[PDB]
Amino acid sequence: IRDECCSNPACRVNNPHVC
Repeated sequence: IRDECCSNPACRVNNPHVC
């Protein structure tokens, strides 16, 4: 299991400074 939600633009927009 692995996902670059950190670098992910959508993830970053949805979850800011979460990573």
